[PDB]
Amino acid sequence: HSQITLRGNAINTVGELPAVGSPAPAFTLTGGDLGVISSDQFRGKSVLLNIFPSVDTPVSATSVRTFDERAAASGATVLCVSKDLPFAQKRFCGAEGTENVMPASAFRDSFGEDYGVTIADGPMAGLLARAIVVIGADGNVAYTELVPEIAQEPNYEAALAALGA
Amino acid sequence: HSQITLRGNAINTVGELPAVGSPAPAFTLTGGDLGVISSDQFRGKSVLLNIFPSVDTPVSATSVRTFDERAAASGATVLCVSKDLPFAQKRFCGAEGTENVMPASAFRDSFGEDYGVTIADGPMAGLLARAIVVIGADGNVAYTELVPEIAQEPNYEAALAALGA
Repeated sequence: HSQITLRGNAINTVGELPAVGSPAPAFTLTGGDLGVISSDQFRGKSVLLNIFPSVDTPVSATSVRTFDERAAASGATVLCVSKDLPFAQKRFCGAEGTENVMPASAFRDSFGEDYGVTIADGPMAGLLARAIVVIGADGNVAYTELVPEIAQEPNYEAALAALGA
Repeated sequence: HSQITLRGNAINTVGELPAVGSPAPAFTLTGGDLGVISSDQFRGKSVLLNIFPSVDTPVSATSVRTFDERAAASGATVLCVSKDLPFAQKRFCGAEGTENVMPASAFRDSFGEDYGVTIADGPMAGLLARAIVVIGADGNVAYTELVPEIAQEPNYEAALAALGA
């Protein structure tokens, strides 16, 4: 089980991110329209998981906008994964015009425990930590970042080099 | 998993239809000549999946005739998907002169499980529930309908509006 900071104060996740080279855990998430978004849908393609506390937080929202702009440019598949309700993700994407990213919600699924990423303690317990996971066409993890501090933006450049690779 | 009615009576499907905006589950199906239809062959254009119990049931047969009539005018791609053996679909289309739809059998493929439309229980266990999926040119799901009651026809207009790019 891992460790990050929220405003310089130490907090814990419930596990660890999947190891590079190993099989990315299977997932079934909830789409904006309450449909499913299964890992099986991305098999044989690369996908980046942009994992964060909430679209309704500022660094998280910025990451959605930045990945939407950058994906737009390249046809990259980016999944924006959080504990938001589907309705919040959808409302955000619709308010902002952010239409390359696919929002997906972990509100009724095991994603957060499975990816080691649920915050275990402090003010944000139950949300997902800020992390990036690149899953290759192969289904195995190509690259990961656990952002050290929650108020820090993800490393977009390293995540997307991994993804294009 | 999802739930529908058959003549008012609650029935379950094996899973859930994919969220609009997410990658359409890949498939292979069997065409009237016992060849392979693959989801790949449609990439670049919108395709509408008209999914139903059987050509040899009336509402289902009506949906095929109605999509044929409409797709013939616009030249839209409509695939008629069921657990019927290929020979029934082919016979139906030939008896009825419905030459604009493409029939496709899941009788030896995982379509129904993958799209979550296979009925779990009752008299109709193992048949595909009545549903529409429109896959855009990009291969993402553009539109879904799980018809609430099996005895009811699908919403042609809303499906066809999504199919028109």
